[PDB]
Amino acid sequence: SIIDQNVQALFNEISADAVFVTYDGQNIKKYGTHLDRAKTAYIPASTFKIANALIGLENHKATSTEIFKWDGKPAWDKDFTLGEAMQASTVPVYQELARRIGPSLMQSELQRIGYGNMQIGTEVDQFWLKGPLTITPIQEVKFVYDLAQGQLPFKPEVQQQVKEMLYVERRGENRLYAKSGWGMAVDPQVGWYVGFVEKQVVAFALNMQMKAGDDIALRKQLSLDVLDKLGVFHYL
Ligand SMILES: *C(=O)[C@H]([C@@H](C)O)[C@@]1(C)CC(S[C@@H]2CN[C@H](C(=O)N(C)C)C2)=C(C(=O)O)N1
Repeated sequence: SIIDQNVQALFNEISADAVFVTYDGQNIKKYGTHLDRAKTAYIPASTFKIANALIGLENHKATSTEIFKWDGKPAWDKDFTLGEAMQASTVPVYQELARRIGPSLMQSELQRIGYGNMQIGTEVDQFWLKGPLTITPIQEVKFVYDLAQGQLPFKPEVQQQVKEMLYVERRGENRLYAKSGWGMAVDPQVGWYVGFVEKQVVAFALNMQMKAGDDIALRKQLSLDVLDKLGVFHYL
C-alpha cells in the first residue's frame, strides 16, 4: 500500500491539522495529519449551500431558473441563479433562500434528513456560518455520496439540479463535483473541500484548520493532489 504512503507524504508538507475522508459506498478511509477531525463536528459554512438548495427547491421556495436579483447594497454585486450563486459561493443569495424557507421549515427539514446536529438556533440566515449547526466530515461525505446516487430523501429532479450545480470538471468520462467552504466566524476557523468523483462514486471531504492569510487555493490543490495519488481522479 504505497498509495497510502504517497498520500500521507502529501500531508507532511501541510502544517495545518487536516483530515481527508473518502467514501465509496462501502469503505470509509481517512488520511491526513489529524485523523480525529473526521469524527469531530464543525460548522458546514459554505458547504451548507448544498442542503440549502435542496430544501429550497424541494419546498417550492425557488427554482433553478429563477434570478436572485442584487438589491444594490454592496464581487457579488450582480444577479445570480442558484447554480451561478453556488459556484460563486454567494452567501447573501443563499441567506435570502434561507429566509424564504423560514426557521420552522428549515428546522423540520434538517431533522427529517438528519443533517449534522440539526440545530439552527434563532437566526435562520446565520446558523451555518456562526453555529450552532455542526457536521462531521464523515457525515458530509455520506451526505454528498447519497446526493450523487440520488438517494437523499428529496425529489429525484431536485437532486439532479443541485448535483449539477456542483459540477467542476471532467477528465475523459470521469466527473468531479465539489464545493469549498471557509468558516471564518468560528474559532478555530475551518476549511472544507467536499464533493465526489463519478466514474461508481467516490465521495470525499477535506476538513482542515484555517488561519487568516492562508492560501485560498490550497484546499482544492491539496484535494486534487490526493485524488490523483489515490488514482480516483488522475491528472491528464
Ligand atoms: C463559506 O465557506 C464562505 C462564506 C462564509 O463567506 C466563503 C464563500 C468565503 C470564502 S473565501 C473568500 C475569498 N476572499 C474573501 C475574503 O477574503 N473576505 C473575508 C471577504 C472570502 C470561501 C472559500 O471557500 O474560499 N467560502
